[PDB]
Amino acid sequence: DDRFNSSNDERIRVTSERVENMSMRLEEVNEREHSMK
Amino acid sequence: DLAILTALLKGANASAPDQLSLALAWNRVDIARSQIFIYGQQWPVGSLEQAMLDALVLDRVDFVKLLIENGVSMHRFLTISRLEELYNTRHGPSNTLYHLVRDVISLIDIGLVIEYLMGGAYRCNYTRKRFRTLYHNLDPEINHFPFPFHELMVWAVLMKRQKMALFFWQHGEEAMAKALVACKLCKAMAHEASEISQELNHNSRDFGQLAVELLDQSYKQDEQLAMKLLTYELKNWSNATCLQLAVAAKHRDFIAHTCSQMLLTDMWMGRLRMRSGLKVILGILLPPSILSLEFKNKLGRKIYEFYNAPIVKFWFYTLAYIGYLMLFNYIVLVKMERWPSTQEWIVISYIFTLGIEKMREILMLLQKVKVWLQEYWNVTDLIAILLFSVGMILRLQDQPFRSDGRVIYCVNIIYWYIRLLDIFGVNKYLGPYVMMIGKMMIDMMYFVIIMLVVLMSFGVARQAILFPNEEPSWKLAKNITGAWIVPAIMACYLLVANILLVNLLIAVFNNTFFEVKSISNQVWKFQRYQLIMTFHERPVLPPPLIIFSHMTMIFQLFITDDELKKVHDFEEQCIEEYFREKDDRFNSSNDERIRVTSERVENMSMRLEEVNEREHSMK
Amino acid sequence: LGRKIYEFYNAPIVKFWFYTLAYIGYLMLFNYIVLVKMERWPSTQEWIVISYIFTLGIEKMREILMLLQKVKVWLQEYWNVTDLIAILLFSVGMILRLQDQPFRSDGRVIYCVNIIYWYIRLLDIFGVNKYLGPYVMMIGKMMIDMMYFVIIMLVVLMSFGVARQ
Ligand SMILES: Cc1ncsc1COc1ccc2c(c1)N(C(=O)N[C@@]1(CO)CCCNC1)CCO2
Ligand SMILES: Cc1ncsc1COc1ccc2c(c1)N(C(=O)N[C@@]1(CO)CCCNC1)CCO2
Repeated sequence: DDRFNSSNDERIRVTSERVENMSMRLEEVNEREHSMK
Repeated sequence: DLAILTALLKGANASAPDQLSLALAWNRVDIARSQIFIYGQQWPVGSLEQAMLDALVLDRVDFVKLLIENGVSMHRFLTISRLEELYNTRHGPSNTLYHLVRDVISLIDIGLVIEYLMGGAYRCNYTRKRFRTLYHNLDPEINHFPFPFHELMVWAVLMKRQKMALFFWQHGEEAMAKALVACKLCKAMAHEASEISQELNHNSRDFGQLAVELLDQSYKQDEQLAMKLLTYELKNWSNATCLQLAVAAKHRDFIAHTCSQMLLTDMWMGRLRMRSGLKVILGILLPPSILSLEFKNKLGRKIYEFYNAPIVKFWFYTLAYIGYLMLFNYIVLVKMERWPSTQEWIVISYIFTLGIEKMREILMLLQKVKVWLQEYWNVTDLIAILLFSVGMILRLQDQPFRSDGRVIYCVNIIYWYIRLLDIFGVNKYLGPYVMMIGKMMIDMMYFVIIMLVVLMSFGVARQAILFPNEEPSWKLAKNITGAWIVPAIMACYLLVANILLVNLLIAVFNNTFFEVKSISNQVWKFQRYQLIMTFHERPVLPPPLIIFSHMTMIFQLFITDDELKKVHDFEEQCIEEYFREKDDRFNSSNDERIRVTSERVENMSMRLEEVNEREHSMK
Repeated sequence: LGRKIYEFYNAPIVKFWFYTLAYIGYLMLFNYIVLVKMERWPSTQEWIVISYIFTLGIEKMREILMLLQKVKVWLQEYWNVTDLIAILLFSVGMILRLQDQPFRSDGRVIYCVNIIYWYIRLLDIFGVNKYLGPYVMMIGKMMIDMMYFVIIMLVVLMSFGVARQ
């Protein structure tokens, strides 16, 4: 398991969906900030 | 969350040297780096020294790194007594020291162990007369080593603490001497423990790879100073030069580097600049014509230098052999009168002189004879002179014996011819090929065994059917009813002689070339050094005239201090550059640029959701 | 001591070097009972060479004992089969040795033809060495291809020979 989860082939695939999740949360934070403004 | 858990125990009291001792005990260097070594900490005298001692005895890398980074100077720390305490500890992981002590604890005994491990005429600094009389007790600077990193390097290698060895190598002066001495000691302890071994072979391969790289950088930066580093005589490591320590550790890669081959070629040409064969043979064959060539610069003497160029000795020491193989042939294909003719007295004599030089080389006892008999050509030479000798004293009898005399000479001429090979070895193309012929022979012997088995079987069957009544006879030994089986089982023999194994031999001498071609290219570039250091030692005169030089015996790069400091700086720039360049080549690769940005991504995501809940509360 | 030795005899490397010196003896005497005259009855070295084949037979069967399943497992590999043929033909020759001349000359025949196999077994003993064994196995594998190209060369050779003759 330690030889598996240190390889590049998982370190890319998890961080891709982490990136898209943070982008959608960022735009929801954007519309909340404009409503509070 | 273990750091504040340990900080609870660090906050339990205030004895800061005991706190540093406890931090060394739990073996967590980040805690001492964060909390202990801060501004305004009080320190008594002797606490840092005892802390350094307790850190060195227990295999602590980062603690010794941080204590050296915080005031501890090794030029004021280490004395002879505390180093003796380091060699007499009891906390070692795994050591083979006491076995070497019982095979050869006082430091003079340690120096005897080191001299036994390296071998040769290596005279270590512990066994000098300047260190031995100072050891009688057990200025203020009489127990301090001026170059203490060499002793720390030796203590790191001998007790097998590898990460400490790699740490101690990269500081101080004279890194390549320490690297080659480490490679020699690792290979010696590996062979001695075989006589752990895989670990020591790996460590020898490690220092060995590292030393070669520093040369690669030191050649990649400059050349004229680069040559100086290899040549200078160390005044510390037993009067050796780095190239001799490279060959004496049998490291085939260091000599294989281009700078070593260029230095050997500049040794080979000697005192000339003509960059050869027709000119150097015309120089011998026309002795007044030598003046037209171009010398170096730092008559009546312009010549004596020419005779000492080892390429000259070579072309005037192979013209003497060409003479010997032409006269010896003419003393065999011709009539032999009752006493020996002139060319026989000359051919007998050349073997005579060759014998006295060959023994004199050994003189310059059983260890010397074993080192001389380590390789094969001296052995074959010893047999050859001996049988051109039995034949020599059998020459001087009557006919029954004389005819026998022809025998030995007849059989003895094969070896001198088959030596020519060696002379042909020098050329930059025939030498690798000759080495290959040597390696292929083993396989020739094994398939000779298999072909002998099958040949003897079919021969015994064929000869046993076709001769039924043959009483026991020595005649049978000299050779050693339904005949129609004899043709068929003859033909199948050819079907398993000239079809199956010959084509097996061709298959096994075709898929073995791709490794032996890579091996021989290394072995030739290594063994040029033995040739070049061989002929400085053989006189100028030919072997049928060497009696003058032998009876005259029977009759009865040094550098200064400022260029030395330049050398120590040239090395310093290179060592730091290698580490920096290694780090810049590491941190630019993809395999770190992905792994750091993954955890950067997850950290920003968690901070983003905390910012999200804060923004909704503020809304 | 007094027993320090009996262990030595049970080390299997010992059995090996005292079970291949017995074979070296067998292939030297059998050669000397073929390249020499044969008197009307068998000589001493023939009684010893006949006997070694005799004992080898009883151990080989005893190994099988220790029924058709056992014989099939024993005949799973080839060297027992080749061994079974060899003892059998050094046998037909054994009972054809004991007749008159017309037959005696025939007797020489079988022994003459039978000596090839014992020599070609040596190979196996050579198999133990850590270099000759892989090579012997290779010789065994290459043979198939030898047989196929023997077939092709036989076709072409027979054609040109029939035309020329
Ligand atoms: C030299 C010498 N000694 C006695 S008679 C005589 C002259 O015969 C020649 C002529 C040309 C040569 C050599 C010998 N070679 C040679 O001597 N190689 C060494 C060095 O002695 C190194 C290791 C292999 N053997 C010894 C190699 C080929 O070039
Ligand atoms: C042993 C033995 N039996 C009857 S006469 C006799 C002594 O002859 C030798 C001498 C040296 C040997 C062998 C036999 N070998 C051998 O027996 N191999 C085995 C085991 O029996 C395994 C599979 C291949 N064949 C059988 C192989 C090579 O070493």
